[PDB]
Amino acid sequence: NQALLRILKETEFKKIKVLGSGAFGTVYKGLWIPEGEKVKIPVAIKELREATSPKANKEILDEAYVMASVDNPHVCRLLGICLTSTVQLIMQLMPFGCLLDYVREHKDNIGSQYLLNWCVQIAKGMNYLEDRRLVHRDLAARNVLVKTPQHVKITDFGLAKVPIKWMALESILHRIYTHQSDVWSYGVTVWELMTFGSKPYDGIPASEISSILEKGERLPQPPICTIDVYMIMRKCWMIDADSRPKFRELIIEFSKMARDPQRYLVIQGDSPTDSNFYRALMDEE
Amino acid sequence: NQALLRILKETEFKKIKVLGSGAFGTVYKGLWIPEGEKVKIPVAIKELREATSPKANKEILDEAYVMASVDNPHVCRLLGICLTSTVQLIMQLMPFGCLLDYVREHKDNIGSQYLLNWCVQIAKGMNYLEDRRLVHRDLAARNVLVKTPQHVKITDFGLAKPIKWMALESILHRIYTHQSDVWSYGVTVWELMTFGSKPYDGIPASEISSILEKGERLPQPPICTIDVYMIMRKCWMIDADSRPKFRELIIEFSKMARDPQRYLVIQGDERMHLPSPTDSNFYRALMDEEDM
Ligand SMILES: */C=C\C(=O)Nc1cc(Nc2nccc(-c3c[nH]c4ccccc34)n2)c(OC)cc1N(C)CCN(C)C
Ligand SMILES: */C=C\C(=O)Nc1cc(Nc2nccc(-c3c[nH]c4ccccc34)n2)c(OC)cc1N(C)CCN(C)C
Repeated sequence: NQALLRILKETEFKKIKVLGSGAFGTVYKGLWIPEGEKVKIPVAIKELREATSPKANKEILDEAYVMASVDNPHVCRLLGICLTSTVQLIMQLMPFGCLLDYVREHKDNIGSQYLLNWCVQIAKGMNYLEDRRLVHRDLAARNVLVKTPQHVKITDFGLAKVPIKWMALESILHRIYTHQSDVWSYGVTVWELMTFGSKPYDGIPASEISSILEKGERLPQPPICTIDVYMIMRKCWMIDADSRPKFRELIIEFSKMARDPQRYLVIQGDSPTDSNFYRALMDEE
Repeated sequence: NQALLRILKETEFKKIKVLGSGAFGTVYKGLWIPEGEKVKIPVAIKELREATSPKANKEILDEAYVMASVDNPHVCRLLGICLTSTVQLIMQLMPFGCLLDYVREHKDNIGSQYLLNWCVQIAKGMNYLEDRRLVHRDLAARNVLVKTPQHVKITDFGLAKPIKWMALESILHRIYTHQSDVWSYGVTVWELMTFGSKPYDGIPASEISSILEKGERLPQPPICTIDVYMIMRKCWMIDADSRPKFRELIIEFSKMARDPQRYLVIQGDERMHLPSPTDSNFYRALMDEEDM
């Protein structure tokens, strides 16, 4: 339990290069130097934006034990924390980056097998989070990290210290966050993957998204998506939260589609060797 | 089978720094650059010193498929191969280096639990090779790599195509069996417990078979109780069938590893210790996710 979160000193790790930023702070590639050893181990470090208070630290640290306890192949685990003026969180470095940048850079030479399997894995990770009674609140393609092209993982859930175009209507109007609002964001996340990282509702300011949603408008059908896949997305954006699919169902339906991917995605152009190769070098779990 | 060995292009990996040299060539720290991606993945690359023909390459490929097939937490697997004028072999990079160098450089901070656990793991890897009917032929502390200080893996077997680590029958008649590997295992354990001392330091290699036939053996390491040295001595019996099996060495060093200060007497053993579960989880999540 308590063996899952390592407390680090300033002196045993260094930030070397900035990787990104989130609403919580900046993400760095760092190097961990085990005390008394001579190696330097790549890590990712999340520096919280504000210098935090001892009441926040006690809430942060005890919540860090929960984040350090998530045990699922498609959810990133927190590994360590360092409490300086600003709090630093240490997790595994994913050299491929987020799925959003990955799908933009491979814009039309990703096949249906990868796209559908990513949807299965994200649904698997979210369902686990639901099983642990954890609401993500910010599911998006930028918050799915690529461990290998064949293996993606959810990150950056937790902490209560806005992404309007991913949020369920009830989150926009009332700031209600449930697993069923995570389902809405999952639907948006699936659409991002199917459009290869297009910006949702391009041309509409965030301040007007709830008006168009109340009027019944939704993200359009991606060109490569059959109506089978689109109906699942549209069901994720129902106004009634309880009519939306559950993540456990999304696992099943998308697993079914992944067995005949060319039937459910019309992508123009549709080995153990390379999977075993990737697993040996990057992905032994 | 043929799916465990990736055939690489020259243009998808780069040698960046020389790590050391061996009998079959030079080993580099390198970078693997997957086609069409932007990432650079650290690897180890071994370039063969001598330049081989296409028919030599076919036999090399036949063994590279065997080397790519080893699936064990304590044996290094060949991952890929590139067929240049000199053949390049690609495997996982072990940032901690080889155990011989590690034990020399960290000798004043290595406690009994580490030494005994290394012995267990090397025997496990050798027992796997024996189960695969693969004779190592060159087991030594230099050919055991440190993935982490808690996890070592045997390397650089599968060569065929080091007098002071060899069984007598290997020196005299070039007989290599799993039981001659056991003798080399005994010498490797002696290397660890002496923190990387050179065996028979100052004795010319050509005269080693003489002293072995006359019954001389490596001395009891200062930190070893007689229990540990008796095992080493049983590894160096002239009758190969009388030496212990790797299966038995897993068991005996495991028993000792459950009470490590009873079997190794190290000055300072109490102020050193293995990592807490916290430090083990942290290590594995960052560097070592395999089963073990
Ligand atoms: C889409 C943004 C992105 O993630 N980019 C990115 C990511 C990583 N690796 C990584 N590893 C562990 C955690 C995280 C992480 C967690 N939360 C966030 C929030 C924002 C960004 C990253 C986050 N990321 C990279 O590793 C090298 C690189 C990378 N990029 C694309 C950096 C920019 N290039 C041009 C150098
Ligand atoms: C004792 C020699 C040694 O292995 N040194 C070493 C090794 C690695 N990593 C590594 N990874 C995969 C394969 C090999 C390997 C296989 N055969 C050989 C033969 C010679 C050298 C290496 C070989 N090695 C290192 O990773 C950074 C470093 C390293 N060194 C140079 C340790 C010396 N320093 C710590 C002073």
